[PDB]
Amino acid sequence: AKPQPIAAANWKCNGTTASIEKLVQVFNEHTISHDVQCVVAPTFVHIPLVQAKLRNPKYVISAQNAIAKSGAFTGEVSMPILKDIGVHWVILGHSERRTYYGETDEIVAQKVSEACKQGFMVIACIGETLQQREANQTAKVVLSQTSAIAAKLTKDAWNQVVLAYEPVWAIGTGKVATPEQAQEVHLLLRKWVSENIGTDVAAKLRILYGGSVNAANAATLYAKPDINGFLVGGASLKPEFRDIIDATR
Amino acid sequence: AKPQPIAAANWKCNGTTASIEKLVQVFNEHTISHDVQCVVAPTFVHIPLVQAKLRNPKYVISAQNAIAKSGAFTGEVSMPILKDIGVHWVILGHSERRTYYGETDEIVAQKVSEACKQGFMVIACIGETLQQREANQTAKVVLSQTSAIAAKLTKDAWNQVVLAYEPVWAIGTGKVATPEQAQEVHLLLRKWVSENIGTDVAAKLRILYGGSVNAANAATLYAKPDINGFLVGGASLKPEFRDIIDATR
Ligand SMILES: *CC(=O)COP(=O)(O)O
Ligand SMILES: *CC(=O)COP(=O)(O)O
Repeated sequence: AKPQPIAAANWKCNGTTASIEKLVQVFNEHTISHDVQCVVAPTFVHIPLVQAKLRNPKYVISAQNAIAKSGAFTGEVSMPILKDIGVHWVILGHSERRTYYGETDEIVAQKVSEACKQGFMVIACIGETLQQREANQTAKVVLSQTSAIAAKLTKDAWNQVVLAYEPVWAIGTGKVATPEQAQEVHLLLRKWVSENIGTDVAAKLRILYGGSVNAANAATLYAKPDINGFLVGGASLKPEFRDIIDATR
Repeated sequence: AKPQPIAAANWKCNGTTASIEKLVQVFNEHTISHDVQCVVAPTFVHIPLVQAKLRNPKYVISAQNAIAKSGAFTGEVSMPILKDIGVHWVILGHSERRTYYGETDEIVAQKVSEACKQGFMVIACIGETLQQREANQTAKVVLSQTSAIAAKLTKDAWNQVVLAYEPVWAIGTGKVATPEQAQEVHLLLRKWVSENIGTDVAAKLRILYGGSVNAANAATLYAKPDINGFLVGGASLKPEFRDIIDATR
């Protein structure tokens, strides 16, 4: 049987106090009656507002990024700082960060390791580019990204790890991976985890799909045996995030 | 006569809710009786706490960094987002950001321009490295950084601009620039602004010194004719920030 599903909202760099208050009320009023971990990741400056207004018992609050240690890092937010204000989830290795803000496989793996050490639940993002997929390098790429992370983790740290398979070509492009495309990658990821980390770890591991998930395509994606939920960008800013949660029933 | 001084606290990536509540109480209880703009720049996640607790009428709250536009920028905080939550000051071009997070002269100038367009007061950071100073390139460097910013600004936008001369070698090193060293650079900066932007702009422009400022060295720095206050790192996390404010009397 599948482990507990996750429906995660990456709001990215979006929102006003008014829009967030309205959307959070929508999320609060949506009564969820199955076992699912909902996650909302607002911008750093919006974290306290969401903490103050979000009351739905199925939800936790996540950061969109973090650095490992406090200190002389102007503009950045550290893991101890998040922990202190009551945020113990974090998204790491998200694609535009990897691509434009210099987060290499090594850097992402290090961040994931430090977050686990500091008691975070981590949504670690992996995924191939359009060119990588065309060159039939999808498996090589996601396994390389996963193994980099794994190399810095103890077996027991995996209880805190959630993988998000998010092909770069599906992010905000209106071109969702098909259920067959997504399942194929989830299956190979779980096999690798089973063989390299443990059969027990593999059985409990949530592997989420991300990239153009919406209310209409979510259920058929979730029907696949190795998809454990979603990392949602655009649609998570809208009332249809309710439908995506319910698609994990 | 000197324009209104500024005493600005860059807390960098530091603080807990408990430490911030204590330090803000210290700042609140310190009664300031001269004309000065105090500025506190906490981490993004701490902005609402500081907004809720800081009451000293001489203070405004600043962001430590921002990007210009909202959108698909995981982990980042935009200028419209800050404006909406009531933050209309921002520090830009701070040294570790220039050096490690890829913020070139062009990128910093663009950020400053967008912040001004969005109605921000901007503390724009400039300054030479140790090697640059040894090679007698200080003037060339700070003028190049300043001119890059100036090229993207209308004359009227300068009413929103505060320059912070912050030599890289003086940041957190316990090696403050001497009053003579700082004044020499402030004088040449103001001359450039006078000649290139306008005599009126130059007279009103706040040029702050940053780099190992503390309670003991602040007054003698402020005594120099072209120093208009301070951008303070380490000492701004301590009760002695009160003394630094009072050193602008
Ligand atoms: C995971 C992610 O970045 C999704 O973005 P979307 O707008 O394609 O859902
Ligand atoms: C401006 C700045 O980064 C100062 O740091 P400090 O700890 O040297 O004051």
